[PDB]
Amino acid sequence: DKAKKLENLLKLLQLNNDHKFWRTQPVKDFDEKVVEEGPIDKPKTPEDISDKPLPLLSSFEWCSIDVDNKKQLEDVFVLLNENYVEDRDAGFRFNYTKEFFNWALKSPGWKKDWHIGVRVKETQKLVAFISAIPVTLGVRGKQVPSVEINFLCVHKQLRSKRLTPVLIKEITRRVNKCDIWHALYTAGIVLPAPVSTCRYTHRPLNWKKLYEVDFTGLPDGHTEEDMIAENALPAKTKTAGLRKLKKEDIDQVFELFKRYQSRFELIQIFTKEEFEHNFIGEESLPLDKQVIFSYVVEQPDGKITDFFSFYSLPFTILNNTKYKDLGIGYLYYYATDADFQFKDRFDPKATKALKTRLCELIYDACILAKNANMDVFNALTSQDNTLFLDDLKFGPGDGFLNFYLFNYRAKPITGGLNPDNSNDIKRRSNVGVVML
Ligand SMILES: CCCCCCCCCCCCCC(=O)SCCNC(=O)CCNC(=O)[C@@H](O)C(C)(C)COP(=O)(O)OP(=O)(O)OC[C@H]1O[C@@H](n2cnc3c(N)ncnc32)[C@H](O)[C@@H]1OP(=O)(O)O
Ligand SMILES: O=C1/C(=C/c2cccc([N+](=O)[O-])c2O)SC(=S)N1Cc1ccccc1
Repeated sequence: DKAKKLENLLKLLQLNNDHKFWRTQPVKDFDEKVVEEGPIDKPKTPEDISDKPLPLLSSFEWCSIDVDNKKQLEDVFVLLNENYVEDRDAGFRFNYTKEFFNWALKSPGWKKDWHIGVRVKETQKLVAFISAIPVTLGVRGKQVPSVEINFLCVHKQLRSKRLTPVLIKEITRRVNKCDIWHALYTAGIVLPAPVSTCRYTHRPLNWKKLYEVDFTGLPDGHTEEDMIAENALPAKTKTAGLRKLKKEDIDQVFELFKRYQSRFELIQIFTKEEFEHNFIGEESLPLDKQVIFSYVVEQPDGKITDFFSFYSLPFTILNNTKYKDLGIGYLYYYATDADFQFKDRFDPKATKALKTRLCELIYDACILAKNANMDVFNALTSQDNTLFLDDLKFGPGDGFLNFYLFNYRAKPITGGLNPDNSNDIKRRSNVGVVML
């Protein structure tokens, strides 16, 4: 009742072109002011959770999807490509590729029984999918051993069946019996537990095509030409001593990364096993299939100054004769030392120093992205993005990531957003983890 008032205002600020499940879950309520951070449930142990499949309706069965298995992995990225978009007439479909899930679902500690799904009894048609992955989080100072949930899907025909809860309850059951009792999840929708909210953004890499596909618009009193001239990128990258990410660099970067990253209230703590895996893709993939692109700067001697990364996630375009596909390059994790010889992160000179470097690197991330035959480069106002987003012509994008923490309460973490939904250039963000 007094929880809905605060909720509506949250949806209202996220306005853009009752909850009888989470009601019964360990999630921070809207009106809940957190005095002390930590778990919500009384600490349980494996033996309190039964190993039995949760009752689905008639005609459905549970199923683990082995990623390594060609057959099953297809059933996943087929269900996703066709249903993971709300509107049928949108003009765009998601394009999850065998290369993508072999990167995103194959992380150190990945259990095949943790890549959950629902199939039909008679047909074997995969009509649901919610997977997870084991990680440790850095929820404001404390270390939280948890699991990242992503890629939730229910087949479009079976929407409003309250089957989502069941798919959560089950993935909760399967994780809990492994001595892992928390989670981090992100969604576009508003739910009881928002620890932070971030806004999406767009750097137009191929404006022409983006405008010819209805994915961006023409501003008033502006020529089509004017926009093409505005977003005109060069062909070659500018910052000296820049190259790709070899294995030889790993030990040097890993440190530089978590060193830089230990400034965000919420982070995912990396091990050199899951770090190599996240930032190096399959041995030899062609440019049109390659998933993750990581770049680094080697100082003449051999020192590593700064690194960045980004991942391709393409759309398939429908009703358009000229174009059949649209390339999207999402900004991922990055590090830099330009603000290391300073004592305060919010020091004016140290902010300038972090800025003019982040501007250099990300501008180059854009070029290298355009070169990777992508059409738009995406960012999140999370991390230290706010320093460059305005400058680098990253247009304001309608759409908000709401960050949630299952079975754990924490104070609001800056998400790079001012009261009125503008980029917070003075405070930036303490959100350091990037979800897909
Ligand atoms: C121990 C470790 C386990 C920890 C558990 C971690 C939490 C896991 C949480 C999952 C993290 C996902 C993170 C991602 O990957 S977000 C990605 C989800 N995908 C999309 O939005 C694109 C495709 N969309 C769909 O498939 C939708 O139609 C779905 C199936 C998602 C819901 O459409 P539908 O109309 O078929 O729903 P329903 O009738 O089955 O179920 C209704 C209930 O479900 C709640 N709902 C709906 N969508 C979401 C959502 N995205 N996160 C959390 N909750 C969601 C909703 O509030 C309602 O509950 P309540 O408001 O009445 O209470
Ligand atoms: O990029 C989009 C859309 C994204 C979107 C939508 C709903 C929920 C989530 N979410 O993460 O929970 C979304 O990311 S909707 C959309 S339309 N576009 C691109 C677009 C904008 C404008 C015209 C055409 C195409």
